[PDB]
Amino acid sequence: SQQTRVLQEKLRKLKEAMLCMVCCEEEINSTFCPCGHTVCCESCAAQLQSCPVCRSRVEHVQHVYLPTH
Amino acid sequence: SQQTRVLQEKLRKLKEAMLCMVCCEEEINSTFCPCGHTVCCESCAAQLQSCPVCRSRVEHVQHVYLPTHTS
Ligand SMILES: CNC[C@@H]1COc2ccccc2O1
Ligand SMILES: [Zn+2]
Ligand SMILES: [Zn+2]
Ligand SMILES: [Zn+2]
Ligand SMILES: [Zn+2]
Repeated sequence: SQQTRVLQEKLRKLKEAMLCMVCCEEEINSTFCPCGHTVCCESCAAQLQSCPVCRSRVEHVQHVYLPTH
Repeated sequence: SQQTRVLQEKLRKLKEAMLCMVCCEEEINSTFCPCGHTVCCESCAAQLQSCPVCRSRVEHVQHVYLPTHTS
């Protein structure tokens, strides 16, 4: 039904929100510290000097284990 | 249809996976450091001296800003 289509769209958007903002291919699993933006996969986060969201200096990257992984 | 019920269940399970494992009421937004388990809201994470997943000591809690975060 049309309701089935609406739910498919919501599921797709939620799943897309869990993907890396740089490569759009791998799941987010890394946090820029200390700002806390958690928007990249490990490969993309490794090479950034500043947060791509707020421009804060990245002191280090913390790996995150999320239940959604 | 039956597929509407199947999709409702998938959406419910994905949303439940983003809720705190202790209170079951608030969204996850905190990481236990250094183990990295990210399974609690800020209120439950503040009260735990050991990670509830792996029992490693919590040195500190890092707040996480996730694109999935909602109000
Ligand atoms: C994921 N938890 C965020 C919110 C923020 O404001 C809060 C205020 C009072 C109780 C809980 C609260 O939790
Ligand atoms: Zn990436
Ligand atoms: Zn940032
Ligand atoms: Zn909680
Ligand atoms: Zn842990």
